[PDB]
Amino acid sequence: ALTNLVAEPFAKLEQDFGGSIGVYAMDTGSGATVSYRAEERFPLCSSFKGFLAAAVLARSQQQAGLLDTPIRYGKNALVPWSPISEKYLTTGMTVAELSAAAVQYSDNAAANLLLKELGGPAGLTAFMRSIGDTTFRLYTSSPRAVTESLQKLTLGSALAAPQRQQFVDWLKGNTTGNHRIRAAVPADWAVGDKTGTCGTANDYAVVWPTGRAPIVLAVYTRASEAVIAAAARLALEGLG
Repeated sequence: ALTNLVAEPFAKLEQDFGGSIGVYAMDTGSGATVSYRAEERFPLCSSFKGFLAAAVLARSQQQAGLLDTPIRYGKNALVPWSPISEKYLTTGMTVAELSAAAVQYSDNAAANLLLKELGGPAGLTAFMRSIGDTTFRLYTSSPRAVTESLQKLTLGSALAAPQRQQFVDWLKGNTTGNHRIRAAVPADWAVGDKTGTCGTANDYAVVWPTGRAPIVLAVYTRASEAVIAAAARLALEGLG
């Protein structure tokens, strides 16, 4: 149990960038929890878009045909960061494609649309309460709560086999988070992550070591990409 001697280098890291750093990790094959400020309030930034597609995936189970439903655009929902939204403007875009755009590219326009067809911002709160997350609020959560929530959706039995593995394949394809937890792992390890761009940043991921049990973790900061990567290495090695 190296969880007592990891608090020293973590405090070294968070005192070299100014603000605070919250980190939680969990071992599926044992249960080792490397915790450090993992139960503090941390801004979610653009990381809610990972759970937004998860709520959308849960809707499509008892609402067949939901993901192939397309949406047309105008301009009352067009906002900055529109990599795939404005690229497929008048051609429309399905809900499934709308979710793959908001996760794998942090599309701020596609996230606004999926929020509407969920009941608004509180619609995402209802989904997180439905699985067990009691720390989710309007957007704050603890690095531990982000870990258990992501654990249930991608690994645990919370999303059905089609929608669960679809969620995993949606995180595996995320592009904005290579300079963070993706860089802090052996390249041969499969990784699926979601980032948060606000300065203050964060990243939660699931790591698949070659022939070993997978690991869920969350690194949250507030004042920075190499800082999250470094904090990831600390939590990964900290699991004795």
